[PDB]
Order: sequence, then structure tokens, then C-alpha cells
Amino acid sequence: SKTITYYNSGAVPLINASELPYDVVNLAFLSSSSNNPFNLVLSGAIAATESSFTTNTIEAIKVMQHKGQKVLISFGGGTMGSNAYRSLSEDTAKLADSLASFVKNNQLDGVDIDYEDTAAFTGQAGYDGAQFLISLTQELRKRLPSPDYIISHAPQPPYLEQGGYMAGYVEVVELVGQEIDWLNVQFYNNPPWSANPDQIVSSYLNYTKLPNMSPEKVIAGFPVTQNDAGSGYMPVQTIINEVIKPIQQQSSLGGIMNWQFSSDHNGDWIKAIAQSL
Repeated sequence: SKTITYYNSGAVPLINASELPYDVVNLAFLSSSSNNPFNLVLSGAIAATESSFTTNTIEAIKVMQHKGQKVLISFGGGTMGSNAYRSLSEDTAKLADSLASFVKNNQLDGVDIDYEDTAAFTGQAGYDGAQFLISLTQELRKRLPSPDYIISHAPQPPYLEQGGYMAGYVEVVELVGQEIDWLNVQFYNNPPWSANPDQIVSSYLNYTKLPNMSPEKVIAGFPVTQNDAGSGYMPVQTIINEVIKPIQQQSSLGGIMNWQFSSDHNGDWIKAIAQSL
């Protein structure tokens, strides 16, 4: 199983992650400028400017990588507009080249596609979101081959519900799941999954059985603290004993993701979770 975290807030120095039991750190975020959607800009504690990492970030990445940890840039995030994606969907190869260049020029291990434009799975966004994610994944994987590079996505549970109205990622995994390393499923901000372990477990198992998916390719994601999500916080003892152990009893568990690194005091959360894996 793998342990994954997102780094957006800088309240805890990034280099602290190099001494904690994380396998993957997603730097959040790279996203479209309001100006021109094909110009990608950085946000969060990683950014010295819109186009550059801070000095401390650059060093922390090297130290993490020396430890055998993988560091991805997360593209997207919750604040990226559907209108920017609509434009990008008309030239995914150009977007892929920009992302691949950012990964290579900053010596990263790949990309996390944190895509949250739900309306593009319901016919309300003026572009086909599933075909966008399918094409973007193919073009990115062309430029960032396995197994040297990682491509993850971060879907929300409705995206993966067979037969659902917003199940865009069912189509995604059916067409290009073999090219995706794993899914960081956000079991938060999404009723009725939020803080509902029984529903999280049954859905997790269903997702591992989608075409091209497996336990290894599905990571269960949670907020560290109450302030990390509008809904879905659960104490770590509940995650362990009502999510992790029930999944381990029936299948295997690809891993645990959290939002977000700087909310975890002294790394206690990841230490307890890791232990349980």
C-alpha cells in the first residue's frame, strides 16, 4: 500500500515529509491562468512566483527523492474554472507538452490530475470531460512513460459510480485505466460517502473492480483534520478500524491519501495510518 499527501499550505516545512512514512507527495497546485488557459501558473506555498518553486521547495524535493519518495505536481484543484478546461479540451497535446515540460524541467516524478469539473460529465460544460481526461492521459503518458513517471488522478466518488449521472471516470478508466498509475479518491466533500465508513468501504471495493482497476490502483483519501474539508472528517481510529481494516479483510488496500500535509502535527496522523497499513 502507498501513503500519499497533498502539499498546499506551507504551515509545516516541506522537507519534514522526507522523514515521514510517505511514498508520494503531490505539490498543489499548477493550474490555468485566468488570462490564457494554456499558460499554467503555480499557487500555494511551493511558489516563489507564478512560474517558479521557492528555494526551500527545490531542495526539499531533492531530499525527498533521495529518500526514494516520489514528488508530483498536481494540476487542477478545486478553484480551476470549467471555462479554462473547455479551452484546454480543444488542444490536449499542447497542454500535455506544457505539463510534461514542467515535470522534466523541475525534475519531478510525474503529474497528479486533480480534476473537479463535475459539470463536464453532465453535459452542462460545453465539452466532453471524459474524452478530455482520456486524451490528456494518453498525450501525457506518451511524454512521461511508465515506469519512470507517475500519472495519477484524484476523482470524487460520484465520478466512479457505475451507471451514475456524473460517472465520467468510469469511461476514463475503461478507455485509459491501463495508463494511469492510481486514483486518489476523495472520500470527503461528498455525501453520502463523507464520514460514512460503510459506504466508503463498499464503494472502494466496487471501484477496485472497474475495468483496468484494482486495489493497487485505488487510494482512499481523507482529510487530516476537521478544517481540511467541508464534510467527511473522521478520527484516525475510525479510519483504521471502520475503513482500513474492513477493506483489508476482504481485499487489499492500494493506500491512503490525505488532504493535507501541513495539517498533520508532528506527522502523528501519517505515522498511525502507516502503521495500520
